[PDB]
Amino acid sequence: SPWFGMDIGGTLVKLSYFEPIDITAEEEQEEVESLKSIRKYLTSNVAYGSTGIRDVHLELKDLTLFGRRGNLHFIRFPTQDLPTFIQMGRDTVLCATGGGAYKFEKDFRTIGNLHLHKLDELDCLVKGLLYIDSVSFNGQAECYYFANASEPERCQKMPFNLDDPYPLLVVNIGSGVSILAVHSKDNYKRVTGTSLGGGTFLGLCSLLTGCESFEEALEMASKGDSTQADKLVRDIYGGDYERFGLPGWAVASSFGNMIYKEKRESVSKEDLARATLVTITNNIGSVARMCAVNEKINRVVFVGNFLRVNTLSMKLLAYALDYWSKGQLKALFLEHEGYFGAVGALLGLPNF
Amino acid sequence: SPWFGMDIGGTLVKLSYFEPIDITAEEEQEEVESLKSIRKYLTSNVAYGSTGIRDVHLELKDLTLFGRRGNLHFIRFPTQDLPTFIQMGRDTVLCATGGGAYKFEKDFRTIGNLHLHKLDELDCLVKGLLYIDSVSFNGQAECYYFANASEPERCQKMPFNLDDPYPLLVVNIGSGVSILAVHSKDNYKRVTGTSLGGGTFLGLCSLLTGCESFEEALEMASKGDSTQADKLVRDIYGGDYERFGLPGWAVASSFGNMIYKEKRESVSKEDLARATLVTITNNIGSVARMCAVNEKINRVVFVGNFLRVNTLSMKLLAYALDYWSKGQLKALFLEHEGYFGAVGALLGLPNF
Ligand SMILES: Nc1ncnc2c1ncn2[C@@H]1O[C@H](COP(=O)(O)OP(=O)(O)NP(=O)(O)O)[C@@H](O)[C@H]1O
Ligand SMILES: Nc1ncnc2c1ncn2[C@@H]1O[C@H](COP(=O)(O)OP(=O)(O)NP(=O)(O)O)[C@@H](O)[C@H]1O
Ligand SMILES: Nc1ncnc2c1ncn2[C@@H]1O[C@H](COP(=O)(O)OP(=O)(O)NP(=O)(O)O)[C@@H](O)[C@H]1O
Ligand SMILES: Nc1ncnc2c1ncn2[C@@H]1O[C@H](COP(=O)(O)OP(=O)(O)NP(=O)(O)O)[C@@H](O)[C@H]1O
Ligand SMILES: O=C(CO)Nc1ccc(CC(=O)N2CCN(c3ccc(Cl)nn3)CC2)cc1
Ligand SMILES: O=C(CO)Nc1ccc(CC(=O)N2CCN(c3ccc(Cl)nn3)CC2)cc1
Ligand SMILES: [Mg+2]
Ligand SMILES: [Mg+2]
Ligand SMILES: [Mg+2]
Ligand SMILES: [Mg+2]
Repeated sequence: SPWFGMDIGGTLVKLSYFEPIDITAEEEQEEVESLKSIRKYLTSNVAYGSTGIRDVHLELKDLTLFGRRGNLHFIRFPTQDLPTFIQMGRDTVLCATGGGAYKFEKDFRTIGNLHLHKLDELDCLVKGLLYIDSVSFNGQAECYYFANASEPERCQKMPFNLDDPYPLLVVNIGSGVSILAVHSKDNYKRVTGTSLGGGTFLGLCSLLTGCESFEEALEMASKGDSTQADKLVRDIYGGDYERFGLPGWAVASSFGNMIYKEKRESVSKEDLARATLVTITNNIGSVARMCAVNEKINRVVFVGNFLRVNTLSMKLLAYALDYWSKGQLKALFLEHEGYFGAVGALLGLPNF
Repeated sequence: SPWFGMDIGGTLVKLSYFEPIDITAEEEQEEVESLKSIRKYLTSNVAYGSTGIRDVHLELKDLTLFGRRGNLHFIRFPTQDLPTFIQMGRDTVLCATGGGAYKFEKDFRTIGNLHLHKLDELDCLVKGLLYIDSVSFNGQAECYYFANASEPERCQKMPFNLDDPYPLLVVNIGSGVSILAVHSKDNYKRVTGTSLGGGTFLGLCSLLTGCESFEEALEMASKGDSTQADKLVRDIYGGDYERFGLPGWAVASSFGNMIYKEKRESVSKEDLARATLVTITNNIGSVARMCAVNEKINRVVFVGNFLRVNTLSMKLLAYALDYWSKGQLKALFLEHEGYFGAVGALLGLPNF
């Protein structure tokens, strides 16, 4: 009876929950206590246990969905804590996607009579992205870009219209990265992927700096100087490599100055965090750029929770895509970037 | 008077030296002592100081070059030790390439009357590669591939003919990576590059494991299990991701299992070395694959010293390029992979 969409990823579980707000007096009297209890629990708390979080700022208010009016809520928790979620569930038609819909299928079925319907991770991403952009973010644009990304004194977030979204390159930066070429609502292909994704940032940062959370990793990176770890073009040439138009500030070898023992002994944890962020972000941007050129698509939208509270990586992607494509490609971002699969899963409910 | 070609890279200096073997009795009597001394020093030693090495197995014997017969020698030492080389030189027309031809221009000119001619790093690579393949490796093929790279019990190095080499994708894995599309002897373009190169392997390995040399890093990696650090598709799905044909053994997130503290505490240095090698190698293979598809080139040749004494990375590239391209791309390798720029520089001598 509760309407939920769940994307169980390699690192995070994302949950979309539709709260009806048009409940009649008869419906309110004839609702079972468990349904009332779950609605009150979800809507009266913003932290769930020790690791679940409701992203209240993303709530879609007064959405019409399946012929009812309600609020669409966005909730996340680590996949490592899915056993706690399932145990709480054992104290419903669940549309679930991501790899964990398969990996934990038998675990979900320990919840009596619960009906699990597995839906494809990338199908749900595409459907949820198109849907959220179509309904708007409470009347504001769901999509944005960074204007004048080449100039810091001018670089500013600006809304971007996706009313005719096709074709579109979707770069899903999760634990790993999948890249999709979307030609229509039902015509898309996974062009390629890269294993240098959000989990590489977090795993390498944890090994190199001892950080204990994604947010701590980003805080460290904001204070660091990646050029203390990276070997730049100017470190090899003494300047630009002019014949091929490579600026002296371009990174020639990520972590390449760490082959020298005395440099390893002077580099800070913050420098290493920033070099990890820069390395992973530039590699994703470069793969995206190559895929867009081969697919002949000039709109590249980045999603996934690697970019959550991560304006550094977003601006780097905006600048780098514009710079290296000589202005032919535009980096786009979405306000509900990590939740599209969960929404797409919820949208599959009528098919069951 | 001595004939040398020098490629001063971000990490290694490569030197090609042509030893004449057709010296007449008159020439031998009328040669200055310094020229005799340098020839004897170079040809009677295989280690030079504490860090220079002559790769004797690569010697081209009885080569005809500029109308003389001689032996072509291949010598390498760290760029960090170039001050020792220049000081020894102060105790000649030098064609020099790589970034260090520019960075250390003024240093070379401290050698009295020495004439430095700077040549382009990638021009020299192309010219040297085409030349060495044209003269053969003492009658054997300069180019090879790994036959049946998908099967370990069959996978074996085999010679490969490059007599009509065009078009060709050249992947130069140095400190960083440059990728060239070669359409003719004088028509090529730098398609792109990646900063995740040999210096990323060596720098990250040194930070993660404390290894003190490239060879130690490879020895560690040969003993490790990268899947202890990497998060695989099967770690996310419990198996294959069948809808997109992604095998369960494919890496979904490099270092992605290192987000868990207990896994960081159990992983070995050897596992981390191997994960670094696998991560860097697969990323280079993937970028090469995307560039070959966009350039419509099916022969991809890998050069640079990242692959020196590194059969692990070569076989991984051979397997991965064949697997992910569904057999449409072939990984090629060259016996003199790190020295092509130095040879191309030496070949510029007649122009001065
Ligand atoms: N093609 C079918 N026609 C009728 N009944 C079926 C069919 N396939 C399976 N069943 C039965 O109905 C049950 C539920 O089927 P189904 O609707 O496919 O849900 P599910 O497999 O649990 N989740 P999902 O496959 O991801 O949508 C199965 O456990 C079978 O006992
Ligand atoms: N609170 C957090 N905890 C962990 N990782 C976070 C957190 N916030 C942001 N991240 C980043 O978000 C990434 C996960 O993004 P996400 O899109 O949720 O992937 P996923 O769906 O769990 N993995 P996948 O199976 O590859 O699609 C992590 O790799 C981190 O870089
Ligand atoms: N176009 C020119 N015509 C005549 N003489 C020149 C010219 N350019 C420079 N010179 C002089 O000749 C010297 C050597 O010139 P050149 O042959 O270009 O060698 P280089 O600059 O030292 N090395 P490179 O430029 O990399 O080949 C310079 O230091 C000038 O004094
Ligand atoms: N003895 C060694 N010392 C250091 N690195 C080595 C050694 N042997 C192999 N390597 C590897 O070879 C890579 C350097 O390859 P090389 O083709 O010589 O680059 P480079 O020309 O010095 N750099 P670049 O300026 O980017 O072209 C290093 O990053 C290591 O991965
Ligand atoms: O994170 C999730 C959640 O489902 N999935 C997921 C994310 C990323 C991947 C990696 C991937 O797709 N690639 C990396 C390896 N690539 C190579 C390697 C060598 C060569 Cl030569 N060519 N290509 C093929 C493409 C896989 C799965
Ligand atoms: O090692 C030597 C010796 O000369 N040179 C050398 C080797 C490698 C490089 C790196 C490089 O070329 N690239 C990396 C950054 N790329 C991006 C980044 C973001 C985006 Cl969005 N697009 N592309 C452009 C291509 C540079 C120089
Ligand atoms: Mg995901
Ligand atoms: Mg079924
Ligand atoms: Mg080089
Ligand atoms: Mg000059």
